[PDB]
Amino acid sequence: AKILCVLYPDPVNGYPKTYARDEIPNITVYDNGQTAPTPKAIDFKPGELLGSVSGELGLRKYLEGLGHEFIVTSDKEGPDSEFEKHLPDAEIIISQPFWPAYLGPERLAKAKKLKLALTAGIGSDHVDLESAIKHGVTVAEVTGSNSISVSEHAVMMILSLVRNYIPAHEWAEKGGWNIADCVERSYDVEGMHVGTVAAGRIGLAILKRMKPFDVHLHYYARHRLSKEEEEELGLTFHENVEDMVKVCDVVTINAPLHPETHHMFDEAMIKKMKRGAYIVNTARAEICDRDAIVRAVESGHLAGYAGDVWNPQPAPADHPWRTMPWNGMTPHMSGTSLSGQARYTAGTREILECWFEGRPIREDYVIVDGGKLAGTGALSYT
Amino acid sequence: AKILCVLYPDPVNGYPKTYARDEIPNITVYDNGQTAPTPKAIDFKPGELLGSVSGELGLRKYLEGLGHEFIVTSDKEGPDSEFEKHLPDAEIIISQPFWPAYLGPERLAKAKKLKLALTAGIGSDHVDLESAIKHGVTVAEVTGSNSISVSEHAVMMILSLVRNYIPAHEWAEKGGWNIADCVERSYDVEGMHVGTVAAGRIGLAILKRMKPFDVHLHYYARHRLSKEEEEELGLTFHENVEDMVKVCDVVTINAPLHPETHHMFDEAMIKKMKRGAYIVNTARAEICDRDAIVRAVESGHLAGYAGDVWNPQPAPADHPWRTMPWNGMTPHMSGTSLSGQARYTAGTREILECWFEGRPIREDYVIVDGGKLAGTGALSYTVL
Ligand SMILES: NC(=O)c1ccc[n+]([C@@H]2O[C@H](COP(=O)([O-])OP(=O)(O)OC[C@H]3O[C@@H](n4cnc5c(N)ncnc54)[C@H](OP(=O)(O)O)[C@@H]3O)[C@@H](O)[C@H]2O)c1
Ligand SMILES: NC(=O)c1ccc[n+]([C@@H]2O[C@H](COP(=O)([O-])OP(=O)(O)OC[C@H]3O[C@@H](n4cnc5c(N)ncnc54)[C@H](OP(=O)(O)O)[C@@H]3O)[C@@H](O)[C@H]2O)c1
Repeated sequence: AKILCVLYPDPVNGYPKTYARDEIPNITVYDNGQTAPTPKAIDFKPGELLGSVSGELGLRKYLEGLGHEFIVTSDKEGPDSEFEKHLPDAEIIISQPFWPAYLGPERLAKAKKLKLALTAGIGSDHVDLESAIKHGVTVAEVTGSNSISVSEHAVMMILSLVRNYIPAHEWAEKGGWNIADCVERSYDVEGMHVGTVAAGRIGLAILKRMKPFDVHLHYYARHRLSKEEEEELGLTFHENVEDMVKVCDVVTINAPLHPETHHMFDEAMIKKMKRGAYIVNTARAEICDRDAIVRAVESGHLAGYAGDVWNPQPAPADHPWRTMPWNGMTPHMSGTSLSGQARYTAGTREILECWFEGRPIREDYVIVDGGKLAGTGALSYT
Repeated sequence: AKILCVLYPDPVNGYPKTYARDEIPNITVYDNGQTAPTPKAIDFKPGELLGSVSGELGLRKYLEGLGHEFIVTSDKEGPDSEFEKHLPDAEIIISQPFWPAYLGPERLAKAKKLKLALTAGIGSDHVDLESAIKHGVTVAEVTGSNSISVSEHAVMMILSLVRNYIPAHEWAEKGGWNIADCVERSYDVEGMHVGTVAAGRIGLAILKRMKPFDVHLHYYARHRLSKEEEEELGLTFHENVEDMVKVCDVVTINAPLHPETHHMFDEAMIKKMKRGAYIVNTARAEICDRDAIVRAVESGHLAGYAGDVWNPQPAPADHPWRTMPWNGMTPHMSGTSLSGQARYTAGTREILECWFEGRPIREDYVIVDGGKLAGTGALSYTVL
């Protein structure tokens, strides 16, 4: 059928001629024991840029290797768009969260022939998980691929906030020194209290990583961890997120976006956070109330917020977070480092393979199949 | 005795009335057993700006109860310096490496009653230690004080380079998205080889901190860590740094500045390093040929460099490290975060007590005493 794939604009220097490196580490196995994607053939050197229009997830050889139709495009907005154009007769839709072709109920209505909305990466929140059920449609996402990538992003975005990196940097770039104005905001993270919403692949990664920084490790999930996990890391479990946000000076959000978590960090929850506390949100923007976050920083109740997730995506030029005080922001770039691109593209292939050769699709990669939250969907999403 | 303490400009918008936090952790022990400072008292709230002029490290009430004179300036360049002015009769001098009072042989010649050249923080390399040995002077830093501050500042820098943070936070501020532009240089550190040049308090810190990133861990040093530490961290020692930099995707430099480390990283050394390697230097700038860094950087042989330390500090505005491609530089700062100031301005104090009281100064604190390298200094530093 028509496979349709929404990928991001190429670099403004055009698709990369050469890269900064000759290769990247080979990664085969994850922490919880899960294996890295296992496609039979890949048609790209890992470490290459697969996630833009030109990269095309190195898929064009395999898909027009059964002479299927394979369209690629960054144009994805409103009903005149290239995406909206090819949408109705498409059977497999592929997009990445970094550049998400959203699939609400009406965009689901128009897609007459859609059988598999396939998230290249993690978090299928851009997809109306209910509607999907109504139309029998199947939804799968490359679970694990880029969780370690994100974890590195978060930790980094923590130290950048607590130590006030970006600003001090902003000085030295423009000729200055200004030490004194640098370290008025600069605290060690050491012996602070730090809190992960969720302790899934990311939240557990982040914890394992902050532990050697001699901080006191707290966390909310809906089920506890093992004892030997909780002891080896030396955690402090919290039933309420309320509970946790009172004691923690740093909170990392690391939970999926579904209606439980919608606006969890609204002005409501911001109350109980300690003055000068910090939020790293690498999970999904809509877990925070945008206009709440802003104020609590402007107000000064929050020392800082940083994150790579926004809403919508792209976020509008005028999105307050961008310019907001002490923002440690980036575009949505953690899941799609070259290192992680390697894995979610593989998986993207793997998942197409089993679908095209009739064979099954890993439990782990499946969010929705056959009208119910199955596999990862059942444990993580609502 | 006259005391002569050199501090740095207060914030352009005045010494601050309030700070966005109301307390900081209570660090009392260190990861080697060593105790934190043990002063008798303080004249500051742990977590106020102390290394600023107006901070006076909470001393101006101690020294004058004891009835000694206390000078404080951020003017130390030229002959004009208020510093060189009070230098001669200065019985005790204190500076912080962030705004260091450089004590060349000229200055140590023209200092006539100095008995104690004291480093606020760590890093007594703004001082000729030979001049200090001959002039019979005693020298000390606050060993431990801010080792952990730095160890974090590095790691953040490692991640920041390897993932292309600033470039991409630039794109955030300038209302773009341009993902391909962010990630075309962005990598995960997971899997890479990382090496620290020294494996001191700091270098060791970094090793422990980096370990759970599943990187491979290399290090050079003149002596080795123990069998226990080399096991639990999966450390690879090298006997030539040349052999370390060859395999390492990332090098952090955590060595003192002294003759063996001066321009360790020349163009010769830098050459050996992998294509697209990264350096982090949260130690002392002059361990790398400033000029050769920039060559390597521009030529895409080194994918980046990051560090707070420079030479000189403070530094020219057209220092090419400020503008070179893909830098992750801060002004000298890692060690004078507020959390660490509260420790070096307590060591600062504790030692002044051990001088006027006439008790042994803590051997860990001591660089030069008795006309020779001793303490930290005997194990860490060296002289021609
Ligand atoms: N580039 C990026 O920024 C990027 C990349 C990848 C992923 N992400 C986001 O991060 C999310 C986390 O993925 P992951 O790597 O952690 O995989 P995961 O193993 O599926 O983690 C999800 C975790 O969320 C917990 N959870 C679900 N609903 C919750 C709720 N209402 N409150 C608290 N915890 C809840 C689940 O445990 P319980 O069921 O026991 O609560 C589970 O441990 C993804 O879904 C995605 O939205 C962002
Ligand atoms: N703001 C900042 O960025 C900041 C803050 C504080 C300190 N620093 C710098 O970091 C330095 C590290 O000292 P520290 O107090 O962190 O810990 P430390 O224990 O004082 O550091 C000394 C370590 O460096 C090693 N070392 C000494 N000379 C060496 C050489 N020539 N080649 C290789 N290794 C050598 C020593 O081991 P061996 O005996 O085996 O050589 C020892 O492991 C300070 O002296 C200072 O220069 C920077």
